[PDB]
Amino acid sequence: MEAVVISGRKLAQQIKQEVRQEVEEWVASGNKRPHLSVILVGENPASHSYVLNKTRAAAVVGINSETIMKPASISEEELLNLINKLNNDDNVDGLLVQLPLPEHIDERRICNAVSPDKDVDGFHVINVGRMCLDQYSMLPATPWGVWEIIKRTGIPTLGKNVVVAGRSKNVGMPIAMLLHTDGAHERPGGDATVTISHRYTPKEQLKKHTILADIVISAAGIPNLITADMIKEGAAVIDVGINRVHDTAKPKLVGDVDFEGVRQKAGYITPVPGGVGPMTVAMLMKNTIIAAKKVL
Amino acid sequence: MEAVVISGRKLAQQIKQEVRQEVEEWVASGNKRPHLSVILVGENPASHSYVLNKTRAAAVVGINSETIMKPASISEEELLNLINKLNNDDNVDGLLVQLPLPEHIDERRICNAVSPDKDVDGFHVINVGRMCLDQYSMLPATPWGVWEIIKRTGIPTLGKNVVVAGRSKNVGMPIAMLLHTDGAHERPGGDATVTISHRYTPKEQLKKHTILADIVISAAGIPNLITADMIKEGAAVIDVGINRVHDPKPKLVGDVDFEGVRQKAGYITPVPGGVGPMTVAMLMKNTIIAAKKVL
Ligand SMILES: NC(=O)c1ccc[n+]([C@@H]2O[C@H](COP(=O)([O-])OP(=O)(O)OC[C@H]3O[C@@H](n4cnc5c(N)ncnc54)[C@H](O)[C@@H]3O)[C@@H](O)[C@H]2O)c1
Ligand SMILES: NC(=O)c1ccc[n+]([C@@H]2O[C@H](COP(=O)([O-])OP(=O)(O)OC[C@H]3O[C@@H](n4cnc5c(N)ncnc54)[C@H](O)[C@@H]3O)[C@@H](O)[C@H]2O)c1
Ligand SMILES: NC1=NC(=O)C(NC(=O)Nc2ccc(C(=O)N[C@@H](CCc3nnn[nH]3)C(=O)O)nc2)C(N)=N1
Ligand SMILES: NC1=NC(=O)[C@@H](NC(=O)Nc2ccc(C(=O)N[C@@H](CCc3nnn[nH]3)C(=O)O)nc2)C(N)=N1
Repeated sequence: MEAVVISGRKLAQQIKQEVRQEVEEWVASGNKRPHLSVILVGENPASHSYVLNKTRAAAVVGINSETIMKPASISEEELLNLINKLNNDDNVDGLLVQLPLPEHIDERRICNAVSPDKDVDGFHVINVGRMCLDQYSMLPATPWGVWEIIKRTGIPTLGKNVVVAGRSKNVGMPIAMLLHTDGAHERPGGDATVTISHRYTPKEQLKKHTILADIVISAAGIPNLITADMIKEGAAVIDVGINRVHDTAKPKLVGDVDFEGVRQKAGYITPVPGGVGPMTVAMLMKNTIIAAKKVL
Repeated sequence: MEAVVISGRKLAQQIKQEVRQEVEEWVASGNKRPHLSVILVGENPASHSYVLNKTRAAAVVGINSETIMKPASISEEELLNLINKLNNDDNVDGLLVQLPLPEHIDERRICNAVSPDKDVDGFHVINVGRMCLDQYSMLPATPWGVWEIIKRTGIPTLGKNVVVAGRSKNVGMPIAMLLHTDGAHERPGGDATVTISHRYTPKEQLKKHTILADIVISAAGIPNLITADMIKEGAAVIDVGINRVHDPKPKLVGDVDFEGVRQKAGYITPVPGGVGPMTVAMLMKNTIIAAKKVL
């Protein structure tokens, strides 16, 4: 028993090639080349890196892009004015605001200002609602990337035990929603039995649910939250965390999972970096071509 | 140990008393008396009784009501024009369409046709999204009733293990949403550790999670789903089911083996008289919220 390491990087690169073919055919049919606009506020270094990866991926798949960078001191009204400009620009197919934003800007007001037709993050209240009702919607990139990892790997979900650690509205909540819901609904779900945990779940209780799990998805942002004692043998372990830590001098990226210990016990495991992160970027490229195609 | 049998009838009475004081103050300050309209389609006997309980409760808390009964042969179009007229009648503060609807009518189109400011059921896609984002919203009556039973009985949720059986969009899902979410958010949650189960959860796996639970909430519509062996001693067991069965004559039971589980649990809700009356009571609360226009 040693875990298969699922390369999120490799799977993402493949999906990007699928999107490239689709974009290139869309353009060859006489359509406007798709354009993604990303708004970046302030100087969070994680945000700058993730956004650079989004724009590199857009170039790879033939989508035009711009990153618009504003100071953290921008007002909410100034950001709204920019959004309304880009909502009215017929060259822009996809529009997203990188999170998190400064405290003085209301994130949900910003997310709801993006025209739902251009809402490639799936964060507008109508996309959130439709998703929670298992209707067709623009799915958020990270949750859909987690789903794609599980399904493209052929890891089964129907009747299975799943634990999600984390309940954030952009990651943990939608993963739990996708995994537990009906396969027969308009937007199929995974028909798993899902346990959601969070900052007030006691360690010992997390463990008692993880030990029954066929799939553990950690989305908490806590190094070594998940260790091999907490995992049953042959389980799939998906690490959504991206934690900036220091070593052994260097700054470095680790996940929520003790990768070395857990790879001895799990059947499957994703690494950090190169796991869920690149899949987030690929699923965004998928949403952008879907948005440009005005099919939803 | 013998479980405390929580009385849904008594808790509902306290909530309705609160709504009557709030309504009477509101009107005494010179405001329009609240008005609830209910649309009832067809002849489902449960739907009729439930709507009659809602309009009786409205009258005793000072809320005006009308029930508009339409035949099952109604078209989706005819239903939509009735909703539109009610959305544009400024006397109407609250509007709901009793479910289930006939098979030729798309329930989702109907729920989204009610104006969100009159959507006392909380079933419009905007209320569902807001709720799932922990924002201020009209909470659905049955899920909010489950919350109030737990909170007013003083059963703790923060850090506790909860299992919900059922994943329906109007009942099981919102209950799981209220119970797991953050106590500090705009619309507070219970901060519990929540497992959701459904028709593809094997019985064995259900038991392995319920056996760990401090609170088991059953919303599946299946007699004797929850039996004493499935429950941790001292646990709260909340029974949302309302099933019609046969007795040594016709009878109503929940999802819980009441006689059995009552010995094991620390708290249990009966059926009838548990969650049902709370469903009615929380609708009265949403109706006064709608009339005040605070959202
Ligand atoms: N593509 C990717 O791989 C990707 C994308 C975005 C964010 N992230 C990473 O994922 C994490 C989650 O995303 P977010 O930005 O929504 O986070 P967030 O800051 O909103 O909070 C994450 C969650 O962690 C939970 N938590 C804290 N302690 C816990 C414990 N002991 N057990 C279980 N849960 C606990 C909190 O209750 C909260 O829901 C981040 O911290 C970041 O490291 C990864
Ligand atoms: N105030 C109240 O007490 C109130 C309000 C509404 C409905 N109800 C009752 O609840 C019943 C069902 O309501 P609903 O909205 O859940 O209807 P529904 O049929 O849409 O949902 C039933 C749910 O039960 C699940 N289920 C089926 N078998 C299961 C199993 N073995 N284990 C776990 N879950 C299982 C299904 O996956 C589904 O999500 C109704 O028949 C009604 O009697 C009560
Ligand atoms: N739009 C909409 N919104 C909803 O909210 C809906 N749900 C709903 O109305 N539920 C509900 C409302 C009331 C009662 C109730 O009074 N229960 C009593 C009597 C039991 C009884 N059985 N037969 N006669 N009486 C008890 O349990 O004690 N129970 C359930 C729905 N179906 N549609
Ligand atoms: N509006 C909005 N939408 C979103 O989707 C959001 N989430 C998001 O962008 N997530 C994300 C995007 C990209 C990557 C990524 O490229 N990961 C690499 C490591 C890269 C790296 N290099 N140095 N530090 N990190 C890896 O994991 O291998 N990781 C996460 C969000 N915050 N806001």
